[PDB]
Amino acid sequence: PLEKASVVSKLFFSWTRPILRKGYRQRLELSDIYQIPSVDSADNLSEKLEREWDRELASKKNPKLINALRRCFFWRFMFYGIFLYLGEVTKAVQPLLLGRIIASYDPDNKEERSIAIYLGIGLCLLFIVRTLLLHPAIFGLHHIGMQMRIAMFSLIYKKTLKLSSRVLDKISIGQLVSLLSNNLNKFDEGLALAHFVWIAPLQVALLMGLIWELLQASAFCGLGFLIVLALFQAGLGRMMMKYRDQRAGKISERLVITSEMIENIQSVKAYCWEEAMEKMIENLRQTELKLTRKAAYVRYFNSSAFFFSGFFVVFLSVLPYALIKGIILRKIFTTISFCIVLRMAVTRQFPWAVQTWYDSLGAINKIQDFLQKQEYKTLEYNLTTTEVVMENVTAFWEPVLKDINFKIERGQLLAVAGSTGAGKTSLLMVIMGELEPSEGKIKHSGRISFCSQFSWIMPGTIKENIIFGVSYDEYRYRSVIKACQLEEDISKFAEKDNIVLGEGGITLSGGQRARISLARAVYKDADLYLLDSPFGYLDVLTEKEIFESCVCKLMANKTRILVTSKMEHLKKADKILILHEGSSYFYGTFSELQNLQPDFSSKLMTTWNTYLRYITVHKSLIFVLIWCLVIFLAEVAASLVVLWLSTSSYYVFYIYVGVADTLLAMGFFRGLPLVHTLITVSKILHHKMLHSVLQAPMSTLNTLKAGGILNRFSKDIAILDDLLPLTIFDFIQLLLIVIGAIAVVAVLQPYIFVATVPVIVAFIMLRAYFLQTSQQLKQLESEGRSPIFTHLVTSLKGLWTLRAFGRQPYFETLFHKALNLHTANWFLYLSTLRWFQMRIEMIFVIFFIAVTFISILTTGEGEGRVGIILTLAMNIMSTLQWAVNSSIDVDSLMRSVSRVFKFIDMPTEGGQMTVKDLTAKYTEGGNAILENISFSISPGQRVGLLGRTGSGKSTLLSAFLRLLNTEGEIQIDGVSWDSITLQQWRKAFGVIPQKVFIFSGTFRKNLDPYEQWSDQEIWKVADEVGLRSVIEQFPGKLDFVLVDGGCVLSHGHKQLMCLARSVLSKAKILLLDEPSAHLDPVTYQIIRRTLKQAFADCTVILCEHRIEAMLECQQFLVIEENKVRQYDSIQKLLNERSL
Repeated sequence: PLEKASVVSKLFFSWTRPILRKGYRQRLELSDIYQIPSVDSADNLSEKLEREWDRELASKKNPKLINALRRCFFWRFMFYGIFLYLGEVTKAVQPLLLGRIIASYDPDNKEERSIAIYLGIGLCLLFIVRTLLLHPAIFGLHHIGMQMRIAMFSLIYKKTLKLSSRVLDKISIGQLVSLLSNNLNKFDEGLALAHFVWIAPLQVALLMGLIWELLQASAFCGLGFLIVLALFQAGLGRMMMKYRDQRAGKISERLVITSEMIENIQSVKAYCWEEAMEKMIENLRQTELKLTRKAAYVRYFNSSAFFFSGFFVVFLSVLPYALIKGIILRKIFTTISFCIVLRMAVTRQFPWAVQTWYDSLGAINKIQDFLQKQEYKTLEYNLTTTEVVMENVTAFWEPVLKDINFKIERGQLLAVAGSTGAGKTSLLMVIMGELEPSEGKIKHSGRISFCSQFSWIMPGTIKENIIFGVSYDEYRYRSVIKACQLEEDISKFAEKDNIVLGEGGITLSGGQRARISLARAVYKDADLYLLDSPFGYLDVLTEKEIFESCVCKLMANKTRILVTSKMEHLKKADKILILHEGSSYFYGTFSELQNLQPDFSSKLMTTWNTYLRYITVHKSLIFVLIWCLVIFLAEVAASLVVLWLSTSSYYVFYIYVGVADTLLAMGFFRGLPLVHTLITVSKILHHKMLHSVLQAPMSTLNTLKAGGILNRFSKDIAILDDLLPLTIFDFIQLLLIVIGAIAVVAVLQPYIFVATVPVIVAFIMLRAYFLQTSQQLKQLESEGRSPIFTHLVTSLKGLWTLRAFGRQPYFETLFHKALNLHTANWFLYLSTLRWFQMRIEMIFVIFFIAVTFISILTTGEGEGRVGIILTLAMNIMSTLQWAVNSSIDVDSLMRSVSRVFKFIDMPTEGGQMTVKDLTAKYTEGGNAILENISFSISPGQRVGLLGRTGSGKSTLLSAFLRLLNTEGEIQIDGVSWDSITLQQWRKAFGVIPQKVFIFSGTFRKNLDPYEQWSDQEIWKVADEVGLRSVIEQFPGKLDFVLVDGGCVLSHGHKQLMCLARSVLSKAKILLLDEPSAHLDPVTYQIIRRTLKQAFADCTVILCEHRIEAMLECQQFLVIEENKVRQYDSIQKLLNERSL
């Protein structure tokens, strides 16, 4: 339903209370969330910018996108804007009324509590009015952010459909999906921070006047310090990027090893490289960590400077007043409350305004450059005659097809043939009109329909693909479905044919996708049917039956053009045109072809424990936090000791304890290694994680897909290493200052201690009440990201089919639904977040009112006791917001620690041979593929592995090395199964599989990861096995770096490399999996003619599909359902199974 509101509910955000009550109670659902307001809709947001950009494009010479984008949303932006300026100034007006409250308790006059309280109530109201001013004003800017963001993704979606192919030639597919993904986060939220460019100048200009001169340049010298501190932060900020930019080289060099690791785990297990590839990675870490620390240390200086500045910035400006003996107690307090506001504006707030403008404007320019590109103008086909006329049509891809001419009457078929990859598609691109001709004359009319070589199947049911635009006609649908022959495939889905397919179509067969492609092509009515290799992925017999029938049935008098290489159809066709690399043989008929080309014609015929588990896996981290706490307890006591009690020291000593930002704060001497410990924790976690990924069951591992493993191992631990250590220091620093400040206030005035307890419990109660929804809602934001990307990917695949049919309104209308689902979900996040930020200040203001009331009303004897509490209590809130704000970010990051602990917590496991009672399974208690198998192999025999072809030779090959669930008992010439552990057991075997493992390094390292083989014998073995030459045709000797995953080396070389690796291991038994299939006769001879003397007195097991391919194999093994038997020779086997 469409939501509504009242003046109160709109201000306070009441509608959150239902959804928080719902979310805290029951688990939420995507359908449960209510609809968007009628203003926020892609149909609205596109149309408004379309007309603005249209009139903008036609008027000026150089049309600005920023101008058109602003001109639509300029006014309400300012309307929301002014409310921020109205609040931001009142922060600076605030501490005047402080001065009067301090000025009340001085021995001058008999002025009553009235004079305090009548101001104090106004000062208390000033917070309530500012709370009501700001929180709507910030929400409006976020709300405009949606109008800015949603319209742009919808607008560029028009352009991406209407590109030229000349642009599509340039592979900017990653560059586009990168261009989209980055934009949303930076552009939407940051529109609030962009408004402070003109606020801060007026803020500092007002704050200049508030700082009274006192015969000196007090404000200018005070600011002049802090601008150099800002320049120092900018300077540290500059070199911070260099460490990222430099370290970005190593992380990629590390990632490539882990990517190759996760793909080929079975090889690493087979060869048993546990100690080899831990040190290899950890050496790549050991350097990177040392750089990573320096990136953190500068950030620590950057952060700590902000907390330390507060003392220096005031103290440097105050002492100049003493130059003409300026001494006063009241005026030194109010300057703190003036200066911290100045610091907030210039140091932290204003640089974000400079950052976000520069960051946003460049992004607005980036898409504007992409928007103005060459577009595909859809040509007309409304001319008379309805005959496809061409004259001298020729072009370039980047004369590609010269001498092109044919004239088809309505009825006749055109047969196209030639060499593959010689413009055979490119002709149909010119006939469609996507790729324009460089010269010639094209004149074809009538409606066009296209059938692609690539299988195009969109997300959804097969029904939507078959119908696709045109209305339902059942009697024609019966002939179409009968023609294309899907009813058999439908009847398999006995209930109904509404299987929800996605991108590509992994479930249905490559033929069935082509049948759907043909069905979609032949369903629609059109005057020209372009068939670009429909019958590609289909078996000849079933292909011929459909092909020969449909050609007769469909073509009653329909104009068709087919790109093919099937002779019978060429003979049955009306006219033929055979091409040869942009040079035609002839024009006409097969009858002419038999005369003109006789040779060619004749040739074809959050968990609370994870905090404890994270914090208690490192000793030094326990000591440093205790050392932080003991000093925190030590200093906060010293404050009480001081506050228990020329005179330029005594009266000026108040400021240091008064500015809690410097007093209650850590630094270089006693809070530096807190980060250092956190950096070591990630290294310790990584070390164990990587070790726990290896040493695990293959059944448990292989069930988890690789993309999840690689991504969680690469992306998350980097965030855990980089971002997580700062937010902890921020959280601790911001906690300590608040808990320290609230204590020392409560020590002096004891009745505040009663007022704290309802406030402290409310924070913990309300935050825990708030989180339950937020995380659950943000879960739907992450999931609801994918529908847009998955739709935008698929739409790019079937571009020509979309253009040819002309179904762009359908895709555009469907695309809006993907936006609306995301906006409906995302918009609710700001509304809940606003309510939390609304209430959190209302929890504070009642505490502040209570502290102010009780302090003013009760009998305060001293003059400082009034000022200190008021000065601390006034300026604290800014930190209190950051403290509660940070914990949510810390908790959200710390959510991803558990998933690493899931990876840590997973479990850890003569040439004669005799197998007995072997039973193996894929998953634990799964399908028994091998069942009670028992057989023997004699010592020093070449064995032929045979059985049920297609049942699976790899599954049996996995059972030897033990890469699945296994049961039974196997021995190698009386050697036991249980005795040698599964790591050391594999030392006996030697596999030469289809895949071969390739390091990103040296041939010295490839042959010997343990580095315990001498070069003499490596070279002597390399001579025997036959690597001598190819090793010697490279730079160095064995030191050549194998870049790009072994591009230079062919298969045969990888076979020799894998062979040499085995020969150096003195393996007894060897397993050969398809040598002759991938390799070529010369390589097969080159391998086999050295392999036999290399393993003359060794056991060999060859597996082949061809029976004659294992003629040399002496022993034979037959495999079958519940039986395995050892045959002595060909005469035993060949006659028994066959005859």
